[PDB]
Amino acid sequence: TQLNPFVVANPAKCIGCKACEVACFAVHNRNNHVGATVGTVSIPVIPRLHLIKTEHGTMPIQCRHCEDAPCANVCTVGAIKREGNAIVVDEKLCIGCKSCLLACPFGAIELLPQYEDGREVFQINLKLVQEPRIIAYKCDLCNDLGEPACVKACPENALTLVMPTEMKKARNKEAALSFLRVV
Amino acid sequence: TQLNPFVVANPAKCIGCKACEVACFAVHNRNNHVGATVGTVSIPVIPRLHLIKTEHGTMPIQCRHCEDAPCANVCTVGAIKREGNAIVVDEKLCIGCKSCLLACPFGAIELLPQYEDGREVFQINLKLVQEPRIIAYKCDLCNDLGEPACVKACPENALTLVMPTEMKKARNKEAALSFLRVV
Ligand code: SF4
Ligand code: SF4
Ligand code: SF4
Ligand code: SF4
Ligand code: SF4
Ligand code: SF4
Ligand code: SF4
Ligand code: SF4
Repeated sequence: TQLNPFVVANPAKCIGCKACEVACFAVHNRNNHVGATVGTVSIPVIPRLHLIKTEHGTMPIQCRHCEDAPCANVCTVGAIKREGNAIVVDEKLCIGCKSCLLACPFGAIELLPQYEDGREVFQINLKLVQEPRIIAYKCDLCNDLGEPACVKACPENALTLVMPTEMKKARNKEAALSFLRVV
Repeated sequence: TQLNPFVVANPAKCIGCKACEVACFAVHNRNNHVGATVGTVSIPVIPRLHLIKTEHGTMPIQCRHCEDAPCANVCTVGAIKREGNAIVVDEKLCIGCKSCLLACPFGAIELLPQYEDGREVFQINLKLVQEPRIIAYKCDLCNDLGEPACVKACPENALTLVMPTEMKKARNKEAALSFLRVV
């Protein structure tokens, strides 16, 4: 078992241009007839990270991939699993219980209607107009796909994928060098 | 333990040609790519003795290498130490605490930026640009190298390296011969 890497923003180099959300929506919805052209998208837009603005600038936030994740523990059905290096949600066993929305201190999980093959997904017996199935969305760290598209789509290069082992060693070395040069 | 030598000028045979400082600068900075040729000097020039000119002529002044040296005593960090026969500053531990400039009454210590391997030496955390490291420069009587270079470069042969023991004996013998020939 190894530390889960995660993606973190940077308030000094973010402008709220929303160029990281659309790349996420394009890359994580390849099965809904998208061809890197605006106009072929016959579905509503669903990103995985979220951009929010305060008086101290604008920043996006997303799942930090906690090891002892509250969302994994609270989920009774077992949709949330640690399949790969990052914690991922399964869209087959989700039942729509809002417990995840209580579990996450950061609120990186959203509940949105599911869209497959360019058309709205419907359930069997509900209410008379039918109701669409609701699915939890969160960042998968693009394990099935290649490199993350939230990074490399930033004009100012703000979002960074960090391994929490290298920063610790680098900061330790910097602190040791700073203290050794004076004494 | 014996008296330390110190170079002294001679105002009768000094002109103000500044050809004794250049030799010192060229002999101390062998690690900054100097080849006894103007053009290979890629660093600003820093001598150790300073020429001063007033109404009654001109002369150079430098460190007299005091025994109970005020500069060594006031230095809290411990940069200035009597390592050899002469008194020498240490470039590793100096922090630029300017108390030396309040200690020496002659003023043979000057604070100037350091230059190592032909480039300016910067610090770790200061100001947004960096700032150069400042070191105290003073005469070290060429202890690491051979005989003094300010002498053997003076065209008029004004600078002399005096040992304060032989000079006293010479003056005593001169006075004794002058007085004993008359009684
Ligand atoms: S919303 Fe889905 S993943 Fe979250 S607890 Fe309910 S079933 Fe599990
Ligand atoms: S959804 Fe929230 S609680 Fe769950 S792993 Fe991500 S950041 Fe942690
Ligand atoms: S890693 Fe993939 S799913 Fe996660 S925020 Fe980036 S683009 Fe979206
Ligand atoms: S693409 Fe970069 S600069 Fe633009 S909103 Fe996203 S993180 Fe901020
Ligand atoms: S300037 Fe350097 S040599 Fe002078 S007292 Fe301070 S540390 Fe010592
Ligand atoms: S720097 Fe000044 S006080 Fe210190 S030894 Fe030289 S002459 Fe004396
Ligand atoms: S004795 Fe040596 S170090 Fe001192 S001023 Fe002369 S050349 Fe420079
Ligand atoms: S080289 Fe001799 S004459 Fe020329 S400035 Fe120096 S001490 Fe005076």
